[PDB]
Amino acid sequence: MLRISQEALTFDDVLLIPGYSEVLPKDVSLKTRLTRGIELNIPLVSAAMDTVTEARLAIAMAQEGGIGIIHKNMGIEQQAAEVRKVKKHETYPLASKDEQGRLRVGAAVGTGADTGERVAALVAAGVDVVVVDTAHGHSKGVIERVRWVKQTFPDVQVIGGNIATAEAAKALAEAGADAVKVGIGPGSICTTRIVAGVGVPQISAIANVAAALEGTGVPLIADGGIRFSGDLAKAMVAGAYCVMMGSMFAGTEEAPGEIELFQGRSYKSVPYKGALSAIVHQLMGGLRAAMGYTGSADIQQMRTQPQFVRITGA
Amino acid sequence: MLRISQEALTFDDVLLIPGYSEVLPKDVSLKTRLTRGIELNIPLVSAAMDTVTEARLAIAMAQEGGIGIIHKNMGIEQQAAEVRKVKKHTYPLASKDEQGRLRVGAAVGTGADTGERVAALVAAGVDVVVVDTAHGHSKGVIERVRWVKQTFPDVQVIGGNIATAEAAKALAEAGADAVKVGIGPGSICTTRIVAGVGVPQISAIANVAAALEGTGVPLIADGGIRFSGDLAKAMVAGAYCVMMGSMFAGTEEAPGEIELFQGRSYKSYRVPYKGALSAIVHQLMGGLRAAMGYTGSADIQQMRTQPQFVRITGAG
Amino acid sequence: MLRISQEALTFDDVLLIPGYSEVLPKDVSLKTRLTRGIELNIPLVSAAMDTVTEARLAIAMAQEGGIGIIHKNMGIEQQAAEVRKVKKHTYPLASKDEQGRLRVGAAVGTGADTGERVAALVAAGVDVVVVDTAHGHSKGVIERVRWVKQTFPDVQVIGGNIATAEAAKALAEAGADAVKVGIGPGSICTTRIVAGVGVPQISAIANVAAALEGTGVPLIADGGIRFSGDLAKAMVAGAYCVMMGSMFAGTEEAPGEIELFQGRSYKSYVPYKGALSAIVHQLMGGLRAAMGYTGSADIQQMRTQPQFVRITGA
Amino acid sequence: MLRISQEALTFDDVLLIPGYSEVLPKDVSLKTRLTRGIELNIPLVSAAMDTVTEARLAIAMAQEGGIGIIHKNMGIEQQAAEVRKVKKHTYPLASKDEQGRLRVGAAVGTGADTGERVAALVAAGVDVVVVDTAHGHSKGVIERVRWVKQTFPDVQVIGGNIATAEAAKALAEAGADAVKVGIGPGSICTTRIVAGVGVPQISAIANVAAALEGTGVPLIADGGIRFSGDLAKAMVAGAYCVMMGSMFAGTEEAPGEIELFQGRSYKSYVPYKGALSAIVHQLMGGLRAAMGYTGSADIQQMRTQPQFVRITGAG
Repeated sequence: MLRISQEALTFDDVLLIPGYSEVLPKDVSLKTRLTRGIELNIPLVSAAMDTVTEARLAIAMAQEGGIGIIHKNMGIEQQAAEVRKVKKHETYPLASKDEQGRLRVGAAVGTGADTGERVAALVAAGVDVVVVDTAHGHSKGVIERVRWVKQTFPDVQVIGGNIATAEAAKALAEAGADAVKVGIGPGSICTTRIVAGVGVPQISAIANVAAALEGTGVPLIADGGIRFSGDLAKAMVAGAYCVMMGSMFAGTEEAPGEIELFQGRSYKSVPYKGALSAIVHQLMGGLRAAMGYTGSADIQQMRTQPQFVRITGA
Repeated sequence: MLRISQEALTFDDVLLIPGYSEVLPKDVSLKTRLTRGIELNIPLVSAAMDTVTEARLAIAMAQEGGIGIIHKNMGIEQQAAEVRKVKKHTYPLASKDEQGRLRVGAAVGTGADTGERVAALVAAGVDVVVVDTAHGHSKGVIERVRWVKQTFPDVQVIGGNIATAEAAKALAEAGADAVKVGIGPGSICTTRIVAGVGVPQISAIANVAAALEGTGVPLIADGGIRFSGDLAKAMVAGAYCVMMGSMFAGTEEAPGEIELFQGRSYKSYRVPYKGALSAIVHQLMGGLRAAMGYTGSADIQQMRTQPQFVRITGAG
Repeated sequence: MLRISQEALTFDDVLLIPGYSEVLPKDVSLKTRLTRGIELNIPLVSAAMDTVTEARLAIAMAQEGGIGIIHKNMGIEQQAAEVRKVKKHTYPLASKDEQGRLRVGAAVGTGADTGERVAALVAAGVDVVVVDTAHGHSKGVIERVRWVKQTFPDVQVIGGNIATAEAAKALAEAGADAVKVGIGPGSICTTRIVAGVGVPQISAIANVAAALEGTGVPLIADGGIRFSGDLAKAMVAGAYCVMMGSMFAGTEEAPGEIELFQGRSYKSYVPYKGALSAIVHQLMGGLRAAMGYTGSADIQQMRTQPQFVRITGA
Repeated sequence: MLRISQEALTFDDVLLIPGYSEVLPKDVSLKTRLTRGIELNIPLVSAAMDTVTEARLAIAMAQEGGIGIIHKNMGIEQQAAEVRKVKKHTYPLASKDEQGRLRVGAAVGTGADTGERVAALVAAGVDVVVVDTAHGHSKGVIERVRWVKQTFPDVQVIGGNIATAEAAKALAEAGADAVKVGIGPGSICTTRIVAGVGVPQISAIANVAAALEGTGVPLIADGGIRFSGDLAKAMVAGAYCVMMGSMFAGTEEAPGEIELFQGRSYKSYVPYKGALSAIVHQLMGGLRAAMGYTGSADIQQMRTQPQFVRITGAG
């Protein structure tokens, strides 16, 4: 009577099958949704990590057609100030903008004592989306905080996470979440897996959440386990609306830290990776190629039509 | 055709699925049972190995809220003397008997002088006798367990090692107050290489747990635990507690004396020096509490019976 | 739910089961077809790669009883001139047309000047035109295959690359005289890492073979072949023949000139591998041994009768 | 339509499950059969390889209670002379014929002079002729087995190598007194790499054992055995005994002479491995331990009663 719910698959267990194709990679549409109310021109979000997203990188992400979530490892007023820098910034045709033409930005909040105050300062600063973001989103604290943000600040979008199950997705949707963020123990050597023994392989987690939210209009953001552009394509076909990147964007020019030379190589103080735009271009190129192979003219087709093969270790 | 009973899974084949949670890691209850009659405040037991448990480490384990099993690689009177040091020795979780003395166990085999060893250990005040061999599903172990229960009814008796439902029932029938689970648990064990014998530990624990459900007989998971994550998995598979061996070897409290070699610290009697036992216990507990937080388990009973696993591939 | 088409197997997932045998390896027949109209005495084709097939290696492949496909990384007139060298050039197995000239093929893409390239190749006497791209299940390739068949009915045309039953039928319906099978066939392929796309080659071959059964259209297995054992497995999975690339690069006949570097021999424009005939002899030896083990007297039996066991990682 | 017959398992895919035990490892019986007519006191046979079995090692194997198969990479008279040395040669388990002489086998192929070789070996007193090729499920091996059985009805004959139920039945039908199982049994073997051919050895043994059940024809597991644990697994899958090759190469008794090279010992014509008896003792110890764990009092019980679990890579 070992209680095994299912066999769960990760990115390396699957490959996308080619299908009949008419639309070239350069001509497919990458338009998607972050939340019920926020559209993005490319399906990429930068993580709320202190080595990844502050105002500078959030601006660059919005300009590329994605969005940045400003991290919460700073004071309330400091975080609000970062949001303000993004909202007040003055050739980028794909730029993610609100109704006033200002760049979009998100900000992360936890569930600790001063969260209510943090949310109010972020909303007053013009934040587009508040991400109620903890290790365990299927919990009383996160569900209640999501509900509170939705009831107190009905004009801001709210994202809840992190989750990995159909049941958690429904609980957050029911609490009023405008999107959910998917990813608990998504990588092989994650702390969560080693220390706690907890996780769900990310391809199955995405598919389980996608099936649970089908017909609700609530997007899901895949957060974790993405190493190559090929994994971005697989995440979308599994049902993600977009994908959150973390350490992949750390060390870029726009990310926090200053450049440092050490033993004939460049680092930030993590290798120095140059302009964010070059990494985004490569990730997009790979997604466009995959859409070319699967014959998917747009994101809606990519999420719903192509098939996987499951493969062995060999 | 080929007689395959089942596919058997080990710790790395599975992960725990998060569930709805209301209780914080710091507030979950870790209380459990070692045996029908012995409660522990944390689910950890130190192994009866000569590099792990003598009086000193057994005292520290009892103080932490677990228990130590004193090894039998010593004379009868020496082993009895080790038990006495524990029984005659602030720590609010301390494992104590009805007289307020620290709890301790002691291992015995099935060889010629076992009866005499058991009598000296019982006279020394031992709380539990572990009838401990490579193969507990055998006439010798089953008979010795029965003998200890009948001769010394005030002492708790643990039988092992086993890996099957049928072995668990035979030991429960013989009067065992708990069973110890682990035969060829883990990849490069001698038992697997030399004899070709073993059962992956997650399946072994689940098979024994299902066999003993409703009997009140605890099962102790012994072997294959490398990280705190494995401790959580062992509990959800059905273990009541977990026995650690080489993980505690090299701690200050373990046998051996500290030795410096090429700028590093070791214990000497090969093993790295690991500092205070309390730091390792704190890490292991932290991990279990985090897992109970993720699965939404408020106590050990919920952790053992409610959460689910997902099975993963090599790529995971 | 997660849209999985199947579990797909590669060469290392399977082994051939021995069967009752009466015919010695040296006596089995290796005769097969490249296309509806072209027979080969051995089931080997050299890839249209610039480090593999120009006139010199194409001549040697034909002489061995196989065929070479001249690469297209050169001007139209240059490629035509390479075909002419082959057509105008003791070898009892030699692959020859009705006029007694050595057979040769030539690759073309789907870009602006393909029509002009095809016409020059056909005028040069090419036996088969390979319409060869990363994604054969596409409007561009299907239309180009149809165009070659309609405009030049007397030349054989091969379409590819494909990995599915549906793609095989689309190319057969467009008039292809054979199809070429292989998309993301190897472990560390760019297609898999960058795009997340591929089908393990044993399953791709079987799926295409089953789709084309009774049509008279051959399939050529292209990719993932490292040892002679893989050649035998490809044939039992349903391939009519197998295309080799980098395995033939560095042979005396392949492009490049020999170069000495740090006490070893290389080719330059890759280890020096000696005469093509020695590699062909090894590959054939292995296929003959496999036919001996399976009891297959000829290629038709090898493709249809023997069985595999599936094996684990261990 | 990929023609997959089954998933096939090797030694590392499985482990033996402990069962109720009453008999100690030192007290279990290891007696088994090589063929319909030849009993052995331990289930071990040395392979017909030129780095493994000539007269010297064959004598040592018989003395241990097993048997050696003398290799055929030598002239007919030379092979006959090796058999004679064994037949004309403190060891209570020794494998002996009715005349009290040590048992020995000898390998033959299917080439031009096989009939003459078999006759010389039989006249030299060989106990069993092993008709031994890469592919036993073939016209040549089946016919040769039948010929040996018809021409020399008083000698035992073994046919191989095979890996399927159907091949086992064809050899049993031809009159084989035992079959030898193993085609592409190891991971990096030539047959797999060059030809793409093989059957993982645990499945091959079980498939052959099921096909021969009730015929009285033994099966010998040949290949893929690296540890004593694999010997136990081979028996529980249905083998009657196990043939060892390179594991015995480099022993004192095996062919070659000892050579010192860079402070280590090798044999020269491979590490030097000391006395054969030490390796046999270790292999037997492991089998006895496994019989202790499974509760099997003898070989018949070990082959028919214990169960496996199947395990993953992580296990």
